[PDB]
Amino acid sequence: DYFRSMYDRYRDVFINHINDYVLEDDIKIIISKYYKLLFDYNCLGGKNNRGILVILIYEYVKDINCNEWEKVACIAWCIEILQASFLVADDIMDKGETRRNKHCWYLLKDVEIKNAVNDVFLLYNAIYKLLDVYLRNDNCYLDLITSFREATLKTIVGQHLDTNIFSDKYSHIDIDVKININMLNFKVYQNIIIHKTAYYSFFLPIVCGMQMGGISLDNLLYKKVENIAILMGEYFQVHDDYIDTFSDIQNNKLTWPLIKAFELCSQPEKEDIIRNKDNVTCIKFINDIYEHYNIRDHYVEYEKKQKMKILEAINQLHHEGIEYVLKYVMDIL
Amino acid sequence: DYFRSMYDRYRDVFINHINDYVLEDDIKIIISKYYKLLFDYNCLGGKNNRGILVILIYEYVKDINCNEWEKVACIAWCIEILQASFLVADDIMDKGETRRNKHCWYLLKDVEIKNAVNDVFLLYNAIYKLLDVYLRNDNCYLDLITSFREATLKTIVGQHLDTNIFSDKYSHIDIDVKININMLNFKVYQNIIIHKTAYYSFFLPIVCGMQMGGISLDNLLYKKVENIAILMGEYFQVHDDYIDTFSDIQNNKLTWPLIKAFELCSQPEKEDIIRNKDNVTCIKFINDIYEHYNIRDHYVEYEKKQKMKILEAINQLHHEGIEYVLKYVMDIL
Ligand SMILES: Cn1c(=O)c2cc(C(=O)NCCCN3CCCCCC3)sc2c2ccccc21
Ligand SMILES: Cn1c(=O)c2cc(C(=O)NCCCN3CCCCCC3)sc2c2ccccc21
Repeated sequence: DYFRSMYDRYRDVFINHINDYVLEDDIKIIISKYYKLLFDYNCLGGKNNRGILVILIYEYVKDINCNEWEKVACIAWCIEILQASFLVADDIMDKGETRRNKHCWYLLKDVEIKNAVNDVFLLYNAIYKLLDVYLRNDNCYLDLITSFREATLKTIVGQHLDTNIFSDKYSHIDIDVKININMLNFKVYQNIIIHKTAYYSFFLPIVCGMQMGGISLDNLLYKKVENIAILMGEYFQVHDDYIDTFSDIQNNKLTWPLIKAFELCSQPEKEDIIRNKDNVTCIKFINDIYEHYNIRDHYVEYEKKQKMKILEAINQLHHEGIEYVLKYVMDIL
Repeated sequence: DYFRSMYDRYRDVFINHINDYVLEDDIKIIISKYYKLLFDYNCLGGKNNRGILVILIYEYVKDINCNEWEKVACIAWCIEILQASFLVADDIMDKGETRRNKHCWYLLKDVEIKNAVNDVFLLYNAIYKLLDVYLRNDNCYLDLITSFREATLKTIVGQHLDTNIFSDKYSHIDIDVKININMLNFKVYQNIIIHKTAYYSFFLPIVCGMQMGGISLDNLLYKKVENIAILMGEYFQVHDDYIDTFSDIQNNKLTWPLIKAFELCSQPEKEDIIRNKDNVTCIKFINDIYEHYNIRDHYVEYEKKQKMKILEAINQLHHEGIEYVLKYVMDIL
């Protein structure tokens, strides 16, 4: 897995493109420092699951030469940069404090929101910059860039839903230039997760690996895989929420524990949940409500069932390497 | 000029793509309302100079059929959406209040910064979505998307410079995770303007028009034009600053009046300028300093000289239609 070592080779390259700009040497030095810091800060320290998935899938769908490895590692790090851009955007939107156990990029003294927005856009453009640099001549250049386009669009729509579903505008169907009860249900939650997480996290890396491996687009796999991605997305996102509840409640996010507590709890407890926001007492009240009906074991049951369904789908893929890769990913948990 | 009427045909199309997503009808209705509002709010009300430039240049480099008009209007509105995304990003970054004589998109009750970031990214992706929808089969699809890539990258770098040049980090050349005197000069100002404004505002539309007209990329025009764009950018950006000073001072932006006042004023007045921020008294002090040395007439002299140089470059283009279009643009002022 010679993936991390390639990082510099790509990052520097992008900065080199900015170095070639018509600027004075001093400005060049300062911007190179700043953008190197940005990349090393927001694209490092994570598990890099997406890029590793890309690499594994490409290897298993294929004895691979150096140019292929370079292209694949570029794609993996491009997806990692997409993750970083989404992560910084979410830190800005959700008013988060710590990401990867360090201060959010927009919270730094030298980087306010003003810099954070511009930097997220820089990262998003750098993705396609590197893709153009390394894969324009490859037969799947348009397929890859359009896969990134669609994954980003669906993630953006999912983030919008995750942010604004309980807002006043989403209630009662015009806009004027609080929990919405009808909005909390498993169908809306599935929509939010699938668009928000499933595609960019799972579908996009798998599709990139398959396309680089030589699988034709019209192959039926690209739909089966999609379904699997959806399921996996669902699975992991629920897991994520399970980790959060053990600041979704603070930001009034529609979460799996909320929906299941609402389903299980009585009407007075539904009213109590509705009444409970940036206040510790309300958060602990909702945590106690969750712990009363023991939603933490319902998550275990859901994990079992969803993993069963995912494995059933994987066995229906009928492709040895991709099946092994996805089974390994699920075994990671 | 059948440009505005096409707007809906493109906007709806993009929303239709989002409608095709796997969502419930209610969520579909709400998101369609919200994104239609976003597009109609941030992409309408302006002069639409960039798109009109695209259309005029394409027409003059060419008796044009319907598919060509559709593609060209799509490109023009894509550049307008790029303008809107940059405009909303700048409103977020500079903490502005009114844009196009109405509340900034991020200031609305139903749209905070959280929604504004996601919406700017949505608009940026919608640009390439429409480009793919309308021009993927055209021979210049990659050229156009890469032109957009580079224009956006240079605009992002220019915005970063315009925002952070006077910051502490830019002084003395590492980052720790006030006016910088050495930074204010005509060379740094030229860099900031050229990257920030010249390319996306002028070079990008001209290049799109020429490429759609059938001009080969390796033609020498694509460099002469670049120079002209630079000059024009410079010109107009200075004009823009002249309009602002008649909130650049509030946000501590490096502006043409600041540099020229520093050049003309004595050392005590340089210290006074440095000492003067979100305070009315300081702003009026700097305005009085500007009005003392009458920088408002130095702007007139600069306008004359820069227009002369731009016209000299245009006469050196040696292309009738593009020369006429650029002369008309300069006559707009
Ligand atoms: C391949 N692989 C993965 O792809 C994946 C994804 C995961 C996740 O929890 N994602 C939620 C993040 C929500 N963001 C949405 C974007 C918009 C804003 C940011 C917020 S865990 C995970 C994983 C775990 C172990 C092994 C492999 C894995
Ligand atoms: C074709 N045409 C133009 O292209 C143009 C551009 C103009 C301008 O003042 N731009 C500054 C805007 C700075 N933004 C930078 C992006 C990053 C953040 C936003 C801030 S005026 C103008 C113009 C005027 C009359 C006729 C034609 C024209």
